Amino acid sequence: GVGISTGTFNNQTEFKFLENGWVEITANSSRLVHLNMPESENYKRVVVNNMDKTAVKGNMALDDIHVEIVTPWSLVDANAWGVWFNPGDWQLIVNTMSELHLVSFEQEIFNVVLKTVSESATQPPTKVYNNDLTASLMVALDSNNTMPFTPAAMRSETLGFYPWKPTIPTPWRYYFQWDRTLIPSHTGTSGTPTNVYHGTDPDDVQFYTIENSVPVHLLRTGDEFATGTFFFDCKPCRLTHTWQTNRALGLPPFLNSLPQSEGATNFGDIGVQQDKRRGVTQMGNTDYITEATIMRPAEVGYSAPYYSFEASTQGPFKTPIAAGRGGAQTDENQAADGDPRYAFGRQHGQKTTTTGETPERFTYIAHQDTGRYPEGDWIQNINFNLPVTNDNVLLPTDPIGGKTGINYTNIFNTYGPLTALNNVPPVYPNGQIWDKEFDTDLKPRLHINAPFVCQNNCPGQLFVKVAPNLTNQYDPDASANMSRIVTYSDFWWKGKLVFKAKLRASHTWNPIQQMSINVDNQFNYVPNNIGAMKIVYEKSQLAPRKLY
Amino acid sequence: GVGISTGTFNNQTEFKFLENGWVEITANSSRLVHLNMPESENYKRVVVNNMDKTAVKGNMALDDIHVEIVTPWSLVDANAWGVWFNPGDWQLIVNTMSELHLVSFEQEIFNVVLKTVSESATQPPTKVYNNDLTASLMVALDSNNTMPFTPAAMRSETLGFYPWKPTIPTPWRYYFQWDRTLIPSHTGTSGTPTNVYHGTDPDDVQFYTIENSVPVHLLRTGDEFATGTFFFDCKPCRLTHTWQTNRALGLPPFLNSLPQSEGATNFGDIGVQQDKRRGVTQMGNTDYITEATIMRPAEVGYSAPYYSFEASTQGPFKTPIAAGRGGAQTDENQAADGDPRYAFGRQHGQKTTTTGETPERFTYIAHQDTGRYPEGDWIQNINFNLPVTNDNVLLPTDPIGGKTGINYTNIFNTYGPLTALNNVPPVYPNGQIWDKEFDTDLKPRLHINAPFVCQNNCPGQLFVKVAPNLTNQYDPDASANMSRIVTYSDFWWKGKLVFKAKLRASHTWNPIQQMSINVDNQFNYVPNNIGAMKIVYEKSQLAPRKLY
Amino acid sequence: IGGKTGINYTNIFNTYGPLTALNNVPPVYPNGQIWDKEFDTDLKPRLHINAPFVCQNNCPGQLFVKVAPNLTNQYDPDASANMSRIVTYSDFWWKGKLVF
Amino acid sequence: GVGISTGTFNNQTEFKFLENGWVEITANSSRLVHLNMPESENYKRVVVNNMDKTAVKGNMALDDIHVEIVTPWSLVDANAWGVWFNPGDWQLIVNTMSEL
Amino acid sequence: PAAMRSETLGFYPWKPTIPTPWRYYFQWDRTLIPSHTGTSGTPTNVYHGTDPDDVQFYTIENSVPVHLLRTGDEFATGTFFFDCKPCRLTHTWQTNRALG
Amino acid sequence: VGYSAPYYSFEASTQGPFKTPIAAGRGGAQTDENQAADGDPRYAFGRQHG
Amino acid sequence: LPPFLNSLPQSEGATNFGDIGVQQDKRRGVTQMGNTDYITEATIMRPAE
Ligand SMILES: [Ca+2]
Ligand SMILES: [Ca+2]
Ligand SMILES: [Ca+2]
Ligand SMILES: [Ca+2]
Ligand SMILES: [Ca+2]
Repeated sequence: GVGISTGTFNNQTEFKFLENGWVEITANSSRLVHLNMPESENYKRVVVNNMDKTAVKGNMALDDIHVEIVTPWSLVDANAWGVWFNPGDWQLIVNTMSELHLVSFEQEIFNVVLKTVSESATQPPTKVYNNDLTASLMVALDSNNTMPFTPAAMRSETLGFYPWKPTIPTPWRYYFQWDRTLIPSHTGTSGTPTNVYHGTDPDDVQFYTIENSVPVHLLRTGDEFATGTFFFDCKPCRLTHTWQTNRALGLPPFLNSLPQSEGATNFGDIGVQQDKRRGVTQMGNTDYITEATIMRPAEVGYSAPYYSFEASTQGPFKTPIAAGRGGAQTDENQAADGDPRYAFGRQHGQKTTTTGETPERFTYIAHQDTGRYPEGDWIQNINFNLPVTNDNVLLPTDPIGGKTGINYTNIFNTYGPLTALNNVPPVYPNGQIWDKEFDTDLKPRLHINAPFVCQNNCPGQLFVKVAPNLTNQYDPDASANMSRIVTYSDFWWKGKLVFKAKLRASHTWNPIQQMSINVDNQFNYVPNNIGAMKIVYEKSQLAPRKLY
Repeated sequence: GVGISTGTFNNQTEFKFLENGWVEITANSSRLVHLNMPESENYKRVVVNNMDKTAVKGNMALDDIHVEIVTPWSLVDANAWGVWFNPGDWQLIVNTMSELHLVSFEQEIFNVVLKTVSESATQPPTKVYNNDLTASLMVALDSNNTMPFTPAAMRSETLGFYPWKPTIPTPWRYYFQWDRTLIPSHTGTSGTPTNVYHGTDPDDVQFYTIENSVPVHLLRTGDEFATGTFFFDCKPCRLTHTWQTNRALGLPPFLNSLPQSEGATNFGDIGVQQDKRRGVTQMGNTDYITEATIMRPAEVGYSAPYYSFEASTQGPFKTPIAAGRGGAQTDENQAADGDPRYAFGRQHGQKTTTTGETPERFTYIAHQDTGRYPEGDWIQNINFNLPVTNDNVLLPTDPIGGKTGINYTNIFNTYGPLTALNNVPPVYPNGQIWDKEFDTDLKPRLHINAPFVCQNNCPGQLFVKVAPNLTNQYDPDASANMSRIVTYSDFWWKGKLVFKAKLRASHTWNPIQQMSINVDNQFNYVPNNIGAMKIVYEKSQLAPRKLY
Repeated sequence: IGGKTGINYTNIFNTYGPLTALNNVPPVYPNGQIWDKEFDTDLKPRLHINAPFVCQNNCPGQLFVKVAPNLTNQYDPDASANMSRIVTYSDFWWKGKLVF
Repeated sequence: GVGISTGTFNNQTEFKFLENGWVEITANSSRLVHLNMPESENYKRVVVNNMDKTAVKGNMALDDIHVEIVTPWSLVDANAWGVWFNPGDWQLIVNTMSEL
Repeated sequence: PAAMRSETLGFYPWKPTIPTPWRYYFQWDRTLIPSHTGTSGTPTNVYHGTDPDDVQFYTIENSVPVHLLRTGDEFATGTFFFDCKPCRLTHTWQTNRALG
Repeated sequence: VGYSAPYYSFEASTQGPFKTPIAAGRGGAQTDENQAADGDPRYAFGRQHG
Repeated sequence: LPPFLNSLPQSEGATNFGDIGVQQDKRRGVTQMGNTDYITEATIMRPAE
């Protein structure tokens, strides 16, 4: 069955409006995937050790040592917003929907092709491509999620974002266990710290093979493969942001004195002595009821140690932070509430005609005011007693450990039973969409990498690979490296991701932040005279929501 | 029945999504109307003659002479976009709908109040307001459209645009017939032209009375009045604009030479001698097939005389133009394709805290490229024969009538059996919504004032008036002026205007013009520290549409 | 800590973890709030510090009251002024029923 | 309809005992509310800035700057224990109930 | 929540009360750097204003149907049902030192 | 049972500084507190509410 | 997804390492560090912690 197609290209996003303001978004994405023969046919256990870098005192954070199993299989990952929606669709969703529901996912492989390269070793010399009709492409869909979960978006290795531009999958590899020690130090530290990779703990070894745990399918041109329809189990993702802070929760103080003339100088006045006011407070000493002192239900947001690194059996790792805005606009603390920074290129944004190999990037800065501005933090001695005396105040300025560039905010953590928090907002187009939950007894309240964490079950991973096209000479009983015909494959991938949205309703007199084409962004949405493209990142939760 | 309310306030806009991308927009608008006793109780036939102005040679266009019947009735007009939608709703409609259908209209008057002013003529002296419970408000709804149609939007006299700000109706008046002569002249004209108002032609007299042709209703506090539901008969209004011109219709010439390197200098080249090309043309002489010479199906747009005034029995009037863009952006000809200019204030936009009495205004400039740029026009002698010789070219520069500031474009008119044209686009918020068709045997292809022209039938006009609150002294047999108690009324008006929209679909790779809040417009959508408001005009058909 | 005399580790300290057992805020008579609307964040807080009852999926809506504009015979929309209106005030009885 | 009342005053707390030691507390609260005309009829967007206080080094905690929308509406809030129970009821609940 | 600022209805059945003028937070960017009495220079105390992408002007008239009541009229809410966890009226005294 | 959290900690974000909330009860003798440490609430009111 | 190794070992030996083959400031990927352009195994983004 060579002369018949086995599939259809479809990259349309359908918006189906239902009853009561609910829409059913059907994002169709098709892509032509190009796939090469594995450079090797065996699994390799490789160690990566860049001690040359960590050898330099004060370079701990640049540690890359790990051990990974290198498989002869490739992963077809489509878990990233850019694969399903273009700037247009996205603007539609973000400007009018109030919440998003991830419903189901299904993919299929069709119109498979396998060619053989022949070196017409004459003159230049030449190269001749031919069809190997009876050759097969191997396909394995790990439904049971036996294999380790490895999101390609984490390393900008998902399918590309352009319907009219071929793409490729990524060689699949996964972490193996290993013990590693690396002691912190600074430029002036003495002696040689302790930078040792101890190896692997036998009680943590887990060598996985696809061949042994997932049925594999062989497809020839005539064949096709389709996944079933997987249904997610995730909480809805909101498309609105909160702006309220503790300072803006509840009943404002009653102004006894109101401005009588226009002018951004004419303020209103509470009109009551800060120690002669009524209200509630959690400060049993003073009688000062102040906007920064009065009681509030709980606490929106929280403080966590910044540029903290922790260490365990495998080595050091940065301490993650779940947090939004908190601070002026061109007045951040990227570190404090962890604004994510995305590095990618060409195939996932970055102008296409770009040269060199320096990735493009951006630091996403959410609209939700749930972050913190450390410099504003301070601490006072129980006696209160203002103006506070230097001996009774710890400030983001006073040093810690005699260190000049470290202070309590750095060590600080105000997470507790009163912490109100929100989930990570979606990041177009470089963000991951869904993520598999940790199989720990107690799970995390959220994941920092994706807004959708399928709990009870997630779509399995799809592995692809060109099956061994051997030559007439092959001897198992001789390490050699099995000479095999240079074969490559081309197939089309088609996926269908279904969402369920809820149309928003206005509730204020005033208009609202809406995504829109300007005379400034204009050319970020259209190709140029050479056909170069790029996909600029966009914000998602533009639109306020009352928090309390 | 004085202690019971007879109505409900509702100013919500409901968007109900149906099957197949059709939405049903229900715009609810409520308003508190304040109404005063008529200054007179009789109809007056008044003549307006500003000959003092037209006396000055060269001031013909400033002619205001007319005759009108002044009625003791007031008109409650709500026919203007600003009454039904706020910036928010409007942004929603304009950014996502592709077409609009005007479905039905219904209004109602409730919670009527009538008070009596008493001058406590003591010291300052004082004023005392009292309720005249048994007094009546007169209401007349001209269902049959017996009365002359008089759109208040034409003179910025519709109900106000703010739900939380009381409004008032306009004294109703209508044109009476009259013969008037005014001969054109210029500063240097000699003698005294001819500026004569001849009066009225008995065969054109039509004195209308509401009392004689429309049943009138008397409402006391306990009463209420509601219109039925009127259903319109109008063509759908489109919310997209065309950009194609004759120069961009059909198959472009095939470029034999394409640019080989980036750069807005590297052009492509047709590659064929303009007199050696194949194609069709309407120029039987030359063999020049040129982008400006090749044939096109018909003609988008048309040329019409600009700053033309015509005259008939009543006097002079400007010749109307139905036309869009046509020309660069900051490169118009406001006159040529008649861009409308709206003058209004306070109650219908204009910052509320504004002083003085100079109206606010703007000239609406549509996105549809259906206008003309005269300077580009020219005319050639039949022989063609280029480069064209001055003696065979009439240019927008050569004079006409020996006049230096007049040329053929000024006199020009290229309307014909091949003219393709579009209807007037909606103008928020100062634009009129629907308009009653002319009862002429042959009707106009469009109206320049509103996008919706109810043909077979339109909602009738609503007239309101305080009924005569007489005093104990009244003598019919004595002209006097009937002394009557100073009475005024307050009532609530509620209307419901139902539209039917169609959701748009993207069909291009590129994004699209969308309405949106900027750091520049921001404060045009929110009140200030004094509570001042204003409603900035917006465009409607932002979004391209293929014309051919 | 930080060479500061009035600051020490307890001040910076945080021992919250996967083994923390905790209770909710206790009711405070008579000045305490009774119920509170939950934060609409993806991940919510284990408790609210202000009330012992946090209605999650839904809470009673807020009740807003206001005297409607009692205008005088003189009112002109087209003039910022400040709309002179009759001095009016209102008195009404409120009755609520809270079932535990 | 001016000469007819439209409601009843009730500020009784009813304790209804059921089967298996469960009681159903019905707290009734009635109140006469007095309400004045708004000082203004428009919404105002006002900024509050007490820099004069935060200007003084070491006074960070006394920061009050914020922006609020001032509405011509009033809120009728009853969410606070004191509105529903008196010392007596409260003593009853607190001394004998184990959960609410 | 008005309880946050002691602005709920009053606590005495036999004493008239009043509601509170409703107001709500608007978005704004503000910087204030910590300092102590002996800090040098002038820290950084700046109110940058509002971020357009966080603006949300709410109006009651535009989002909630309003009712007009005259003496003859009355208004009643429906019965709202809460969804909250039970609140306990007992306290724990055990500490880690007294477990087991 | 219970946990330790930074006391008289202020954090900052887009809007400005705010005190870090604490969810905690007793812990310590009677006339032997640390009002700050486990955040005992303080209520200010008057006339109409006490 | 581990970084793609442009340079792989060609002979056995626990010394023969593979090499990413791209300048740490010339790589593509995502990061939560809005300042630098350094995408590093200890710097690149991860879902959570
Ligand atoms: Ca930040
Ligand atoms: Ca023009
Ligand atoms: Ca144009
Ligand atoms: Ca903000
Ligand atoms: Ca304590």
